[PDB]
Amino acid sequence: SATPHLDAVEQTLRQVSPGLEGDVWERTSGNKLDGSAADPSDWLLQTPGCWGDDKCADRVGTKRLLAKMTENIGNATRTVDISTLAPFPNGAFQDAIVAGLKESAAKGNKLKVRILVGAAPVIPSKYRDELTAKLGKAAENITLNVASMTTSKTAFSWNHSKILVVDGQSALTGGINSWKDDYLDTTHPVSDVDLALTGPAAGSAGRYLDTLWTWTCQNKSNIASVWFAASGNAGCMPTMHKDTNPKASPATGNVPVIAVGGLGVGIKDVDPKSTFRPDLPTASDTKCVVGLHDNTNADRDYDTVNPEESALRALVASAKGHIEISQQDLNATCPPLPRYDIRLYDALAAKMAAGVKVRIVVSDPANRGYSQIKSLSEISDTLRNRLANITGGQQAAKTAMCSNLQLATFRSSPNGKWADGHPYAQHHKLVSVDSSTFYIGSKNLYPSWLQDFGYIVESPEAAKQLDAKLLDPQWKYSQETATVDYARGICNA
Ligand SMILES: *P(O)(O)(O)OC[C@@H](COC(=O)CCC)OC(=O)CCC
Repeated sequence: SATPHLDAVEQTLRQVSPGLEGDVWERTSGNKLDGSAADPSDWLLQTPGCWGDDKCADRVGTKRLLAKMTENIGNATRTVDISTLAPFPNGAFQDAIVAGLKESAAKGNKLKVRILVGAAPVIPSKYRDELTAKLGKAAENITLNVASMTTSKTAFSWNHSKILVVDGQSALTGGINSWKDDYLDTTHPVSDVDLALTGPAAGSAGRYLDTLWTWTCQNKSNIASVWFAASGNAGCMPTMHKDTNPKASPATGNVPVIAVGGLGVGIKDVDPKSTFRPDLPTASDTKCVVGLHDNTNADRDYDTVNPEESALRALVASAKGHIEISQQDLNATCPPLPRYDIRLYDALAAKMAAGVKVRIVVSDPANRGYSQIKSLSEISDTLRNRLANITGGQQAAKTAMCSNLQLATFRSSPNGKWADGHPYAQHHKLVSVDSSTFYIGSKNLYPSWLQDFGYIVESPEAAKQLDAKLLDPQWKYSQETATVDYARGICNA
């Protein structure tokens, strides 16, 4: 096959969540990574994009991100569909949205617009009002829905997806919250990444948002769950995408993609079509407390409505050669979450045991918002213990780990910290395998029970672009913090 990695992932998803195929996950063909003619890699919307400079003077990544948001929105003829994590977009993120809506309205277009945020159980009516004011005359052309939502207080579940879909044709998604203080007006900007694509896979994002809004609209009268606000006398629009855009978006290229999300907890309890029978592993050091119900490691029905967890574990399991992971964290704070995803660590262990190389770059523990560990040993100890189950013991585990692991914290320049003295915060949710297939989205690899979304793309060209523009510069600067680095014989773990 031309797509051995997506083929494997797809086969897993059809066993895990068959009743969600089309809505919460979907394989499509005919997509394009949406880069410029001058710089074809600039579909990769990294931020800040200031490699080598501890002052972050020339933020070529931020500039391109904000420009691309406005470009895509400004090309709208029918719909604009946005999700993110609260707070609502502010600063130049909000400026970019407003500029795009005005651009589209001046071209004579009448738009439907949804903006959904997940929140701890902010104020939609105020954001609607702020936006309507800033739109000016353009607001005459726009039907707006704005909502904040919480799906489960006790499982800590709410939207965490960060999506911008225009006309079902273009989509930007990734880890980037639209938070000016963390990303923009700061001399220690968070490092993160979105991608830009067009094609049928953008339609997949639209159908995922219809799923979230269908729940949101159904619960709009429940005060503990949803705060909703619309323009004019407009109603809640649960199926804006299905109602307004083609069931299949137009093809724009030849890139194959799996779109995959999750429903968290409190939307749907199980996929009743699923006959998934997982082999669930055991461990004594993930569930820190006996009271905790562990959805990540011990709830079959949870997996069936959260295909993304399985998709990420299958993407790791597909690797023949090498895996690069860039995350805020691999481990979560317990309670209320378990410390780690056993199956994911077991998948990484299986790969190292077979000589497949694994690089994990996480955020510096000095950030502990943007870190949940005290030391890289909380990751290496765990990988070692899981390797021990399949290599015959602790010594042979340590050897397999030291021979096949790169483990480090993130820097973007020679300096251990930004020049203002703040540690580098990293927030990517990135996995790449074999210079071939990669995930960019909102789903963290640490235990998390939220609504999330992302794309798995099988395109060696784009993955090599990803290498050049992001992973290579990352490892250039980050390798100096490594506790384990097989490429240099370092093994301080
Ligand atoms: P993400 O990867 O930073 O954008 O968020 C995951 C993170 C924070 O979620 C929140 O909602 C923080 C409150 C606004 O992890 C959690 O889910 C912890 C929840 C407090």
